[PDB]
Amino acid sequence: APLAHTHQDFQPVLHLVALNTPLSGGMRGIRGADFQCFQQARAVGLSGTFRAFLSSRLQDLYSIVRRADRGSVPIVNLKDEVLSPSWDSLFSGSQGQLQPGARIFSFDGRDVLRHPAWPQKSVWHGSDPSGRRLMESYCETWRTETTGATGQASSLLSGRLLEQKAASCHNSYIVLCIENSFM
Ligand SMILES: [Zn+2]
Ligand SMILES: [Zn+2]
Repeated sequence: APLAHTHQDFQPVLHLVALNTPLSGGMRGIRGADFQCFQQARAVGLSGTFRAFLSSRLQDLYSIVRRADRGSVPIVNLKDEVLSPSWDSLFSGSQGQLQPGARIFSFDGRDVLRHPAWPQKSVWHGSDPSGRRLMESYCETWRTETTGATGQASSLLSGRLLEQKAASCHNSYIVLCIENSFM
């Protein structure tokens, strides 16, 4: 079964972990995506609060992490490898540029880029490079997988989380979960 991640606490960090399955724009709303993050996190023994890395109605992706934890707290993957020095650095205009060589793991320990369970190496986000929501491009608040509606997404092969591609909601992409505060 999935092995648990037991974080040796030292200094505050926030984990960025991918869901175990890709999802389409029809996620049953943000409530739907957040619940899967919460469930999969607990399954590997994490105690923090995980929320989907997505913008929603009246909610900018940028304000997902608690104010106090935004400017300094390092972002690390499941294996506690650093992806970013802080939350704010992703919204610096770098388009969420990750550390060269970095890798994103699912809650169950798989490298999303290397594993075939994720056919499409793209991440949904519904936001601009500032982390502001795109009301015209977030699959109607992640409630539809119809070909006609779009959701802003990013190619992971690029190394950046916030690239600006408007993709058809009828697509199976990677969805990330971010620990919203350190405790
Ligand atoms: Zn096992
Ligand atoms: Zn850890």
